[PDB]
Amino acid sequence: LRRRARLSRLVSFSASHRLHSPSLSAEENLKVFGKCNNPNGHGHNYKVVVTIHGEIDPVTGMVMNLTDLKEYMEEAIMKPLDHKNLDLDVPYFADVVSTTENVAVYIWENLQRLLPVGALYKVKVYETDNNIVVYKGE
Amino acid sequence: LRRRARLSRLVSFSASHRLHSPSLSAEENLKVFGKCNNPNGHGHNYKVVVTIHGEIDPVTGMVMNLTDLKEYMEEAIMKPLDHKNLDLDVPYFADVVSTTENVAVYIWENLQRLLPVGALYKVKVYETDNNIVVYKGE
Amino acid sequence: LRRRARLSRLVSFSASHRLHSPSLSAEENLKVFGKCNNPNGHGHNYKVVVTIHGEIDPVTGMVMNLTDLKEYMEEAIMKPLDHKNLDLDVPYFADVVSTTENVAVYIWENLQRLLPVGALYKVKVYETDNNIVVYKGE
Amino acid sequence: LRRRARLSRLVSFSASHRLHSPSLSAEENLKVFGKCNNPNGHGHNYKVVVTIHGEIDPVTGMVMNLTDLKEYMEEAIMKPLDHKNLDLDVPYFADVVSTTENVAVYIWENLQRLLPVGALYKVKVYETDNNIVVYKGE
Amino acid sequence: LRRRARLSRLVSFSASHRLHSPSLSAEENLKVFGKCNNPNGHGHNYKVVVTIHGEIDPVTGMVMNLTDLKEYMEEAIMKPLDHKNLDLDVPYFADVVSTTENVAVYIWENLQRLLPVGALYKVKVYETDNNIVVYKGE
Amino acid sequence: LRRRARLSRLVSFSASHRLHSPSLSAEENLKVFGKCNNPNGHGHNYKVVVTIHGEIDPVTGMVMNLTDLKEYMEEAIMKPLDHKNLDLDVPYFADVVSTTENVAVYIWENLQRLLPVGALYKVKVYETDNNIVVYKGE
Ligand SMILES: [Zn+2]
Ligand SMILES: [Zn+2]
Ligand SMILES: [Zn+2]
Ligand SMILES: [Zn+2]
Ligand SMILES: [Zn+2]
Ligand SMILES: [Zn+2]
Repeated sequence: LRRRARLSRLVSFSASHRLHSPSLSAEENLKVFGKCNNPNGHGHNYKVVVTIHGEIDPVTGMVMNLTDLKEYMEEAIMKPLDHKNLDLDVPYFADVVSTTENVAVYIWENLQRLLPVGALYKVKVYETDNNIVVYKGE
Repeated sequence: LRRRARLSRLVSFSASHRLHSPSLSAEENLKVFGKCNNPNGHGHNYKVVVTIHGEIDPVTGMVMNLTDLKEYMEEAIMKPLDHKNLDLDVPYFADVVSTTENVAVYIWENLQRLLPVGALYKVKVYETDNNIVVYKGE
Repeated sequence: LRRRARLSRLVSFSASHRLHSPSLSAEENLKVFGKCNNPNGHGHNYKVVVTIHGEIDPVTGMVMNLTDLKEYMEEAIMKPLDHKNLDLDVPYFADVVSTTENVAVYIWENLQRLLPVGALYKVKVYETDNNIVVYKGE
Repeated sequence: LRRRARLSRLVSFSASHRLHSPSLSAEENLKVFGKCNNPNGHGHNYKVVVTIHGEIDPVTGMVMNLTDLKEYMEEAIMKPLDHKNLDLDVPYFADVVSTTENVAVYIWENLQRLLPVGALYKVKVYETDNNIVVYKGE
Repeated sequence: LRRRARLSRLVSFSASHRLHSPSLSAEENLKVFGKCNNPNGHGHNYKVVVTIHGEIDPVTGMVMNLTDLKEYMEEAIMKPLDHKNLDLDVPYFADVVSTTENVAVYIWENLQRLLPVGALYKVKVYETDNNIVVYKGE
Repeated sequence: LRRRARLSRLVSFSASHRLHSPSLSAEENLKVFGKCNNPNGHGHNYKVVVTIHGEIDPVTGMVMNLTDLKEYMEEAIMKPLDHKNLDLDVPYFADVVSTTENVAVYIWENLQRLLPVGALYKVKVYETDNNIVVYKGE
């Protein structure tokens, strides 16, 4: 039997957003979201850690080739999200509140489509150094 | 079914302490604890990461409102622990050795009383950048 | 029943290496490993986090004594790995590709021999701030 | 703290149903469900194991008073399900195919409604001695 | 490495007991325990499944030699428990209510005493075919 | 998303074998295997529970079409194993001791070959009503 390990790669992207549910009154929104509801928005340098799991290849010594993982992350996170306004430049958030929880879910779905079956293990998103969301496909 | 995610918030506090079990001889104490047994104490800037888990709300997009989580952490960690001497200013450590393991347990119990049933998932305490304790209620 | 917690200690070491499987052609190697295949090698300041788990002792307040853990890590990581060339100075990598996955496995085995039965929980190795491998004995 | 254990109670109920999807043509239903699509139905003596988890109470030695668990199951399982025709007698299955999987889900939901938050651990349904479904709220 | 599997052995024993707490008045005991509080006791043919886990030995193909497992269970279960009156014949239950939960705990403890560190995985006790308790050392 | 559940199907097969290691002397084999080493063999009516896990399909209400699961098991279990002498009739056991543990492993492997990636969850093999092995791919 081959050994199994978890391989993680961290990436960063800068983006803008405003927390606001159109399904709530301007009064409720301001109450639920407060400062994050700033009409003109605000932004963050997000840090994303993507974890893959599998067998360590017996000849190559890798769970997955870093170049492949890099490329998957470029297409699934960097391309659609870097230097964008989440609520305005990405179709997905047209109906979904751009909380870090939903950013983590979005990234998970993107990667699921690109990655081999069962490779994805966890997506961790730091909206700030103190605000972190971990999504494991639950 | 709603999706479930883990929401973490990091906080910091400075405190003082001395590791010493009155249930041991001054000779044993010095042997078990060594430098941490310094009679006049020493101190640390502790970093605490508190993780909550639950469903991502369908309208709000949050596992829990950050303001509520912030407030819970203020009452359960900051208030009793920040700028205090653990063994002298907090009743709990009058009988318990103030190791990081017990600091993690203390914080867990405090939060359990304040948080909704089943929300708390993990308490991580960095006594130093190199010394970490994770308590999951086990 | 005693409470159980996870105790982690982080250590660092600098080492050199080159990724190259003798079981592949010079052409394949360069293709699989690319830059990491540099004939004269390259190097990293590796960060290793070792996690132990067990009961918090009722009198001492510790899952494990830090001095013992420190010493185990000195013998199992620092001694054989610090300021060494992985592929040339450590027997283990004479047949194994020195990927971070195999470095994590090596460290795990070393520690398993030194530690009490069932204490070891996880070995996390940062080859870089962005490249991390977690091995849990799977 | 207090030790935690799992308490299971087995219950059995008699019911009939017909596997049929209104989104599939008469021909697809036969092909997908075969004999289970028999127009007039068929039936089973379903066996259901409900597992609860919690701390063993220090004075009574119980995770849950069996009398309470029995009442819970009379309500969540026996009353709506026993000696009924699933597809016609229980509104839930009006728009849901009555597979063993959906019976398990239905039961899980009825139980979460009555039981203390966090108590329910698993629902196991034996449609026959050979076909079993386990639902754990995933 | 070597594959890991779980080995279970089922054993059965006959015993009597009475559910009664000396911390509850005669009236509370009746109310809490009902028929199980019958002054002269009642009994069960208890069925116990003991699960061990470990690596499949490469030469013998065994996780544990069944002969060793049988002896372990004769000692931990059959000798102290078979054909006994729980509350009167086993000192452990002198101060502990003999619920199925406590029988499982007792058995788990007796086994941890004899078995190799880390081997014991689960203890399942059927008091009746309908009342089951699973203890996993939590 | 879609709910996830586990589907199990039980199958039974008749077979004979002899526990014997060619790496052990005639005397060690008797000592290690006892009665199971009987030169002419012995046999069992093996019972096998195969557990699959996945999402409950939104239209059919199935985790897997039972017809597909039956065919899978006819192929992976019944055909190579039923009414056979394990050590002599199945090449796999030519060099592997036919313990229940190895039967479980063998079955797990045959199933992983046929089943969709990620579907197989557990293999449980009852050699007798008292000796059970569970393999989960570890
Ligand atoms: Zn924001
Ligand atoms: Zn200190
Ligand atoms: Zn490198
Ligand atoms: Zn049916
Ligand atoms: Zn009883
Ligand atoms: Zn046999």
